[PDB]
Amino acid sequence: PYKHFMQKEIFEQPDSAFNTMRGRIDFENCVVTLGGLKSWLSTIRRCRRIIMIACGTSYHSCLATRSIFEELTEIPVSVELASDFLDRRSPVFRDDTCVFVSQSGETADSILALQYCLERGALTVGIVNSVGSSMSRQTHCGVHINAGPEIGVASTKAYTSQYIALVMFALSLSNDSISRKGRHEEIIKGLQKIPEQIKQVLKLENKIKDLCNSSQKSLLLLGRGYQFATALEGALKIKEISYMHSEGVLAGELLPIIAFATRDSLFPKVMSAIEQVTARDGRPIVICNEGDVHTTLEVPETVDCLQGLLNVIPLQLISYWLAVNRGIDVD
Amino acid sequence: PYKHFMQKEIFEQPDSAFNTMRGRIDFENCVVTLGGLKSWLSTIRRCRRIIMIACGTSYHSCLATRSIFEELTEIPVSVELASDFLDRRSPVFRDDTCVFVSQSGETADSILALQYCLERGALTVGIVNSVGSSMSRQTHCGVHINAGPEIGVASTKAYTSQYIALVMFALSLSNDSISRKGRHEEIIKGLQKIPEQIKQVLKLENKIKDLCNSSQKSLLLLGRGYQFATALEGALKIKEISYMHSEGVLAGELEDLPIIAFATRDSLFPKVMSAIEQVTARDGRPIVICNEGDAIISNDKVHTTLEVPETVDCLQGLLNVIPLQLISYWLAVNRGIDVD
Amino acid sequence: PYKHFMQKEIFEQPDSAFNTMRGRIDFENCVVTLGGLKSWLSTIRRCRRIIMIACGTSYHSCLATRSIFEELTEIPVSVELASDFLDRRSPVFRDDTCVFVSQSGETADSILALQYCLERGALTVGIVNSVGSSMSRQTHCGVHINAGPEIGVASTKAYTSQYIALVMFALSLSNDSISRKGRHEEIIKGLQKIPEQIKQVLKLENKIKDLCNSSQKSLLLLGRGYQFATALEGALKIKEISYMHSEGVLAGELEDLPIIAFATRDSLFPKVMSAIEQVTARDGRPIVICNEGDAIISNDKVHTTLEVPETVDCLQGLLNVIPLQLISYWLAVNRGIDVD
Amino acid sequence: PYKHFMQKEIFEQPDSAFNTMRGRIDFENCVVTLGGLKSWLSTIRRCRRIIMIACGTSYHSCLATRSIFEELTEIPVSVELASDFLDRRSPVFRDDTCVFVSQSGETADSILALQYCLERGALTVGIVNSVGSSMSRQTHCGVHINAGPEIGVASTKAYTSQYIALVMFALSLSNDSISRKGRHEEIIKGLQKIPEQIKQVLKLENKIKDLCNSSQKSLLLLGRGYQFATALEGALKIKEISYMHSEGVLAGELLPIIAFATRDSLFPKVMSAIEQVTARDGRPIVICNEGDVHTTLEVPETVDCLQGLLNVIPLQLISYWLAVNRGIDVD
Ligand SMILES: O=P(O)(O)OC[C@H]1O[C@H](O)[C@H](O)[C@@H](O)[C@@H]1O
Ligand SMILES: O=P(O)(O)OC[C@H]1O[C@H](O)[C@H](O)[C@@H](O)[C@@H]1O
Ligand SMILES: O=P(O)(O)OC[C@H]1O[C@H](O)[C@H](O)[C@@H](O)[C@@H]1O
Ligand SMILES: O=P(O)(O)OC[C@H]1O[C@H](O)[C@H](O)[C@@H](O)[C@@H]1O
Ligand SMILES: [Cl-]
Ligand SMILES: [Cl-]
Ligand SMILES: [Cl-]
Ligand SMILES: [Cl-]
Repeated sequence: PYKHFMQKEIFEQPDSAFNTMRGRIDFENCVVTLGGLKSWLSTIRRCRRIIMIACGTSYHSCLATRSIFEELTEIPVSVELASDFLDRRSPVFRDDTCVFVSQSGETADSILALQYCLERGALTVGIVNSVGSSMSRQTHCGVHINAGPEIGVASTKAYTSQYIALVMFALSLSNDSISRKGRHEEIIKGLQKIPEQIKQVLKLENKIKDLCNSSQKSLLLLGRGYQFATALEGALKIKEISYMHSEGVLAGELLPIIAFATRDSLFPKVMSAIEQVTARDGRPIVICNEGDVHTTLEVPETVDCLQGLLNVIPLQLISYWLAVNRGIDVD
Repeated sequence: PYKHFMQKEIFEQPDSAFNTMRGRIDFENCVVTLGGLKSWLSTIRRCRRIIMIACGTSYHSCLATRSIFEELTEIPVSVELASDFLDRRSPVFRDDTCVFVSQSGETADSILALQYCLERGALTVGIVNSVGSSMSRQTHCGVHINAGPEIGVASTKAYTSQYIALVMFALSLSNDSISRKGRHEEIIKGLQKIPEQIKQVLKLENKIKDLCNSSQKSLLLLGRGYQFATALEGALKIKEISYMHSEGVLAGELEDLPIIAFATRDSLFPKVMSAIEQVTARDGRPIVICNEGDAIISNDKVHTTLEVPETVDCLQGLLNVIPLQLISYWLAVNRGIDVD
Repeated sequence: PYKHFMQKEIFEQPDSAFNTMRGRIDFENCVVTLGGLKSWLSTIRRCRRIIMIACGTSYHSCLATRSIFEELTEIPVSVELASDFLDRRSPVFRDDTCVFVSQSGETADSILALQYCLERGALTVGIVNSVGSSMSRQTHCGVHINAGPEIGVASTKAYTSQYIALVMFALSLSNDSISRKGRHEEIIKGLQKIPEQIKQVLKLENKIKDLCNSSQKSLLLLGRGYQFATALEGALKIKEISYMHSEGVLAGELEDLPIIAFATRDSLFPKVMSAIEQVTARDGRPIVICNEGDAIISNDKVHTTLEVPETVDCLQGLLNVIPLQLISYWLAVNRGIDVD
Repeated sequence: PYKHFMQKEIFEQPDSAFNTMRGRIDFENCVVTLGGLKSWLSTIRRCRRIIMIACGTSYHSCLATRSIFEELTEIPVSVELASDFLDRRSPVFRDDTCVFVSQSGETADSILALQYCLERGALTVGIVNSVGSSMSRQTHCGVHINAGPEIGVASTKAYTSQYIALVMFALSLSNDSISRKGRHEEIIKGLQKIPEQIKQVLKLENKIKDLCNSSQKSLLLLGRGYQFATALEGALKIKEISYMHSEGVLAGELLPIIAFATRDSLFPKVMSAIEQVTARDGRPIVICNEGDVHTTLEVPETVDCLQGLLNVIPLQLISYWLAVNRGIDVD
């Protein structure tokens, strides 16, 4: 029913999303349960800093979750791209926890970093889609993102799944706080919804195809805060997928312009950023939540730290359709 | 005797830079004296981590030094964007040390963060040029890069001085390590060489002029390693000053316009090489900033080459950046635009 | 209606104790409110370690709670002697939290340490009874056990209140843990039972009197576990008040005099048992402080038995200690000595 | 030439002392080199706290060195008696380093703690006299105190050796500081001397025997600060060895009275403590350094943190001679 293995597994995303969660997340009393680390959480809760080492899309899932990780656990969280992390030979110690987010679980510069980390005493955690990958083997432990065999060039379904995992992670770390308890369920009750919210984004597919007639070599993702990671990812996409040139940037430190203005990332600074383009007159594309010279794509409103999950879909849909329109093997 | 103020203060650098070190560093016996911190140092030494909070160019000085703070001190160092950091509401604590870096001292978002960090118990440090700045009042302690009064519309000299500052900051903290004195005296000496070395790069002004006639709409700077800050820096200079578009990218990550490329020996990796290959293979001419006497392109291919002195790796950025100011200035002149 | 002030304030305890908790703890919904710390708490939570600095009896309240602070908070807790700590010049830092415990607030060595810790950047907390005390001024924050004005020559009520204090201190810090609410509500409830339970022990005054006629020159108190603070406490009471000699020892470590022995169920280990055996085997009579209804000695052997209510383990010490005050008082009376 | 295996190896102490040091300590440029941890120091220098778990004499070596350890490394150092440490079930984590000082390397409550520690994630370090003892086996690493087979009931030679090891340890941790560099050599140059300084204490042996005619069931060790550990050890001795009753206590928080008044531990508080007994009139025994109703035993003056090493010898000598005079198997 879909002409590309990239396209099916963009739509796979309602399921891939829930598979990520099934069993591990308990929605009625709110207990997330990652047996993958039942053995090491104790240690992590009490650890110096958590360092995120990842690549391509996996790097963007780290950005996208950093924010909520940190709030949820109060720990120095930081996100390092493995290629770089190596060049810089960051010092790392025994108190440190090193979380590696992989789809493949085979990425070279990751594995290198993993080794470096390992031989340097740090504790290691894999966040891997793949079964019995290298990473899987060498890590002290780590979650299996439990998505479904990814088979398109692009890390489409993988992304959102990782994102969810990463969250479930942050929750399970932080599961012994009465003060967070409120915000714990919120997110969880909201996670339950995420999968069907995914389907309702996949209806804009029609309006998105539509939008692919006025576009021409370029595109800018205009994000801030939570929806920053989404901007950069959307950017990675267009490039990686459509062999056009996108560049995600942070709203207004300052011509087809995607600008996320979902409520979770609606700053005056994003505001004036758009207001500033509307006066220039080039039609920007405004992603945001139902009921708010341009065009605007709706996305149902979720708990802000899950908001990134939805907003990225239109991004995949566009990028896919930008490569259909150019007759390119998307697989 | 220059046509713009901003052009002036670029050549102010082999001087602003000297004064930034002047009397704060001893070259005979290789120690570094930063008065302001004098009563907070051993404190900063024993601390959990360092968050550097900054804006525009100040963010980049922090990036360029980030690698080296870590190296010297082994304190975890995070570089943060003033505006952004705030939006996140990152949890901050007593054990924390928050270096605030400003040329001005009055940047709005920088301040709310200084207040924020202050509100939450953290130790606050202020690295500024400006005198009386809101910052330097409310910061627990701090330093004045002390480079002069900047009259150009963006941070040229300030960047480099800030840089220098941050580095002496990084040296101060690591002064009690015997297995470092080697690379300490490595760094401090090469520091002393900096200003004159700036001068050989300023001579490179002519070549840079002529380049601007073969460059227009958007520019790719390319960097990895130490020179990955300078990439986003030139990207910013170009972006702000010359009112073109630019973007620095991490090299070897993944039609026919300019390509600045940094192949100084601190930042030469295979991926920086491949980076070039495919560009020289798409038969397009890059501009290769790199050390005097370097066959970076099998020379049969067309490409300019800007030529820079070779210094201590973590210092190189201070040089690599000048040609990119010089570039970002003349383009703005050529484009008619008043660089003040 | 008592013959000495000190005797008075012992029976003041089921009251001084109530006031120490009074309005600072909610029994319906099991949370604990300590005003003073209110703006320093989440800070104390995220901190490296806790050094408790104290003298005489105040040192012992800190010991008795040390086990339980750790348990509740998982912050590393070190108990230190004011005088000694100073002599060592222990290195202290910003991340540090230094609980100073005083009944008086003006103990000389306690102060120099508060200054010392202050001089060196550490967070300083003041747990005192006294109002206006030098301490409570200069401490960053702190609490008043708020137990009353102590007119006896040594710390009876104060100890127990201090204790209580420290515990509520320990509860406050661990209030945000869901896997603790169980033992929290365990502790807070048993706290509410404390004062009356004091009363059953004060009834034990008669028995204690008669004991003093079968006891003289030097006394061995014996303890391990929770009750190892109470050991050195009675050792001190006896030492100071009754002007005998005493010494508490950790039980089961390795001619014919008195032996106090604590066999309450918090502090019952094999080594506490063997401890007894060999003493009951040397055919000498111990005095076994322990819970009502306990065959601690196969009863055929001669030995008194003081009888104490059974409470939450970390609280037990508050009870076990009274009989030892009662002892240390009457001996001093009998010995003629003016206990004020 | 000595009538007891306890007595020989009290005198063995010049040699046992230097054997502890040979090769590992380099006296001319001042490098202490413990290959036993060449593999873990990196980690220890950077670790949360160091916890000392020991027994009998081994506990007292920890006290005796705590002081200089802490000054030399600035780390939370703490000394826990294993029996207790267990009862209290102290929480302990991955950042933590746990140093176990054993002569035997077989002590039960130690081994237990070691296990506890281990199964709780902490890093473990043995400080063991014995070759291939249990401790030896289970530790991440640890020094071999390299004394000589101890064969008397008492931990005589063992003590001082441990003490030295413990120091060499603290040094090697702290070996990368320019500010300490001064105080580093001082101690080292002073360590060189320690062994012969030992011999000159062993001449008081004559005067000590002598002193064992006025003594009678008791004895108090009166120490403060550095010489506190020595007081408690001297106390352990008399009891353990002579089946008399000693009780080491800290100077003056207030009748044959040993009071250490070596220069390293000469406080006004020790002062008034003695001055206070001289007025009572009972002849106290004053240990101190050559040239300063009582009796007084000389002990050459060493670098204060090594001072404890000497002062303990007269203590052994007395305790030995208190058990010769009572016709007790000292072996
Ligand atoms: O997602 P992996 O398997 O860890 O690899 C990371 C990245 O590796 C490369 O950068 C690819 O271009 C991406 O598809 C991918 O995001
Ligand atoms: O923090 P400072 O000293 O005011 O300067 C840093 C930046 O401040 C602002 O954010 C400017 O827009 C930037 O162009 C500038 O580089
Ligand atoms: O610290 P505080 O409140 O003055 O009281 C503790 C001790 O202070 C002094 O050191 C007294 O000599 C002790 O007997 C007393 O117990
Ligand atoms: O010194 P070890 O072998 O670790 O055992 C510790 C102690 O064990 C017991 O307590 C002995 O009585 C002592 O001889 C010894 O000091
Ligand atoms: Cl899992
Ligand atoms: Cl300065
Ligand atoms: Cl209060
Ligand atoms: Cl060794």
